[PDB]
Amino acid sequence: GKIEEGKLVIWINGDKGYNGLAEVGKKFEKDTGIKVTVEHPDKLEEKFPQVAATGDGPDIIFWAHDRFGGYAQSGLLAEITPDKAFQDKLYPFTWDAVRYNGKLIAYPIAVEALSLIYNKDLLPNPPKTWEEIPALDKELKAKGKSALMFNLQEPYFTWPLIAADGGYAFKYEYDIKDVGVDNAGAKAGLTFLVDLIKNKHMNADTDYSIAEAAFNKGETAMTINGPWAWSNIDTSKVNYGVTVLPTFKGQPSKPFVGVLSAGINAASPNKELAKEFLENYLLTDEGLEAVNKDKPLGAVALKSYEEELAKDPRIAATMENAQKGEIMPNIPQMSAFWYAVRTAVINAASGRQTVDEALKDAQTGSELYRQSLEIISRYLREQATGAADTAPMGASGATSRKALETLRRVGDGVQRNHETAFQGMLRKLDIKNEDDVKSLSRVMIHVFSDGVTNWGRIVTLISFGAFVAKHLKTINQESCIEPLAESITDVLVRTKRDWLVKQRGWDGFVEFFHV
Ligand SMILES: COc1nn(C)cc1C(=O)N[S@@]1(=O)=NC(=O)c2ccc3c(c2)N(C[C@@H]2CCO[C@H]2[C@](CN2CCN4CCOC[C@@H]4C2)(OC)/C(F)=C/C[C@H](C)C1)C[C@@]1(CCCc2cc(Cl)ccc21)CO3
Ligand SMILES: OC[C@H]1O[C@H](O[C@H]2[C@H](O)[C@@H](O)[C@@H](O)O[C@@H]2CO)[C@H](O)[C@@H](O)[C@@H]1O
Ligand SMILES: [Cl-]
Ligand SMILES: [Cl-]
Repeated sequence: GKIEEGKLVIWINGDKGYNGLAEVGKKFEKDTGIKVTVEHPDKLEEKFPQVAATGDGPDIIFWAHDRFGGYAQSGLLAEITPDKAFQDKLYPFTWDAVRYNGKLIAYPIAVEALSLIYNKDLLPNPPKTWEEIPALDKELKAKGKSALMFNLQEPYFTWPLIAADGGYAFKYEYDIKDVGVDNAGAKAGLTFLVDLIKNKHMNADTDYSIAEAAFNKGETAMTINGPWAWSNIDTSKVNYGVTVLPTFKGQPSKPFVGVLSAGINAASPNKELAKEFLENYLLTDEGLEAVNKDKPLGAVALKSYEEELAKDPRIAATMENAQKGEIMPNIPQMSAFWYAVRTAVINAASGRQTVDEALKDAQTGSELYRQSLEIISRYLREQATGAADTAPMGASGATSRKALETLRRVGDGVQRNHETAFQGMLRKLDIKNEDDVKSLSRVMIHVFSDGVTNWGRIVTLISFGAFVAKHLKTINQESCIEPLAESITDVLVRTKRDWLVKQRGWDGFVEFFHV
């Protein structure tokens, strides 16, 4: 498609102050004559990369900063270049959340962290620990109430508990190879949650709407939610407090902290209008107030307005929880991490998998991109140069090593046996440079991904990749090999994610072709 020139289309999630944002849109229109349309489509964070890839979608996309590195890596976002005067009006750490490969890829809006929200008329003093919640629920059940209800369908809400005793996404000291999804800490956290469900203190089917309705109707004493939820609680007239999340095994719950951010679509012909809107209408005291009055933003990036908002105890509590938590990475692998952990929590909560089974799969899913890249990059580069990479494999190194040696055996068999067809494709594709390499993804998707899924055809995908890498070296295009490896890996892990996790990833590969 093609984005329409001379207006702005904005996407923002359905839990945010989109009516307030439209009010800012109307102010923009009054000055400029430019119509601003605000939409809140379902699953917009999944829809955006799909539609933006074809040159379509909104001019401006709002989401937490974690999704934006993936969008930027895919070429879907315009670089943001505000002047010093504007940059200095927002907190430096908020700009850090929207920096990717040394470039700003969005405007930061507000800092979001989950807090414990409690009904003061049911629980005058909230529990300091997760461990006391079962007993509290038993006490409340005798009054026809429950202790706690929160969204169990999105791992964002369960993550603070998983991370408490030592669960982590990607180690920070980031070591992207070091994933902490199936360690003792993560298992302890998720087992506690599953035990709450087993003991009928929570229901595995509880989602955002169910938890919100139960808290706002006075049926449950506590919920876990962000600043955006406070408006509906205000309307309900529940006498509520916002406080520090309970501890688990004596340690703070560690929410993953988000920075609501606004990115500009790389395909937009309205980039100057978008910049003007965001800098001089939205990111002002009046603009943010308009949004905040609809649904609270949390701790805003704009220093001048945050000085007012920081006096609110609910914002103090938000920032207390934020400081105990961690700012989310914006690495492209966050989407896969979230999908992996989402499935794990849901499956463990429903009883479809045990906690061990669930987190094992989540670990495999979260490691999949980087492990696949290590194997594929190494094979392509050693095939092209004739010499192996001496660098340590790192995390899950036996698997990588054994997958690579398996690939050497089976892949060299494919290349030899199918040399003529490989030569025919190589010449027909006519790959000369980094631009021609960029075009191969669509062809790989059409030929590899649409065909039957098995380890044989995965070996062909990679082996032809090695054949191309050899050619690139020969023609003094050795710099194209790593981009090629990244492209093959993306195609493999994106299109065959679910199948790969079912095989136990590269351990399945090694087993399948064992001599
Ligand atoms: C017991 O059985 C086996 N054990 N083991 C170990 C393997 C098999 C086995 O049977 N495997 S197999 O089923 N595999 C495929 O079909 C297959 C799988 C993945 C592929 C892939 C194919 N692709 C086309 C191939 C390349 C050579 O000619 C292709 C061919 C033959 N076709 C026939 C149709 N014609 C139409 C006109 O243009 C030429 C084209 C050539 O694909 C069917 C082929 F030879 C496959 C041989 C495999 C061994 C069969 C390469 C692609 C698309 C091109 C771009 C591109 C770029 C990179 Cl970097 C990387 C990859 C690619 C995607 O990856
Ligand atoms: O549940 C995984 C999900 O978590 C975060 O999404 C949050 C978002 O940051 C909040 O603004 C609010 O909308 O709640 C969401 C959870 O439903 C991540 O930002 C997101 O990428 C991830 O998929
Ligand atoms: Cl128009
Ligand atoms: Cl899949």
